[PDB]
Amino acid sequence: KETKHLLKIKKEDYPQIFDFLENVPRGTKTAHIREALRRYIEEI
Amino acid sequence: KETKHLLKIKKEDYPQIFDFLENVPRGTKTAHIREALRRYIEEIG
Amino acid sequence: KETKHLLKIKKEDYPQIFDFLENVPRGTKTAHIREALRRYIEEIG
Amino acid sequence: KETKHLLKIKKEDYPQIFDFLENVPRGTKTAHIREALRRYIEEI
DNA sequence: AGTATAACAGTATATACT
DNA sequence: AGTATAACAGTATATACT
Repeated sequence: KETKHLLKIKKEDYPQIFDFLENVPRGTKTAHIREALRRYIEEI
Repeated sequence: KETKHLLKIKKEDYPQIFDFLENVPRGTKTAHIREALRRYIEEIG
Repeated sequence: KETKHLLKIKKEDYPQIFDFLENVPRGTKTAHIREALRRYIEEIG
Repeated sequence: KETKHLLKIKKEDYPQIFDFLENVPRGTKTAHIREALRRYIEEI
């Protein structure tokens, strides 16, 4: 299976996370989100 | 502004992540990921 | 069906609860309370 | 100050929590929610 | 696979009766 | 104070280009 999910982050609501996603080299985005999750999980 | 990005996590390749998103309380997916990144980010630079 | 109930927690009477709800991630209030009760409930009967 | 919040629980989505709120004697509802929170908090 | 874009409960408030 | 009721991002999907 697969879990699809559309995430939206907002300019004024969360700037830094916004800037982050917007400058990550295209082709690595999912990789990160995935990583950020990988840790966020153990780190729980 | 808004960044839209749809991600797909495949059951097989990364079970734990899949399993996670798939079983988080209703209406927490965006919150969680949003949290995960927040922490990830500064953890880096 | 649906149960609607609006609660009000006063800063003074129960600071900690107030402070909590007031600083939980966006779109998690219903989830959290929903969680709190879930646990509360069976903890009882 | 005060924090107001309208919570809605659904029949088919979460039955037990639904039944609970629906049978608690009227005048004690907030008291509980508040209690459930009181613990949910320390218990964190 | 990663990415770019394109229709149906929480959140916030308010009035009013016990 | 507790309670009863009354308008504006997440969630889910899909198509399509690299």
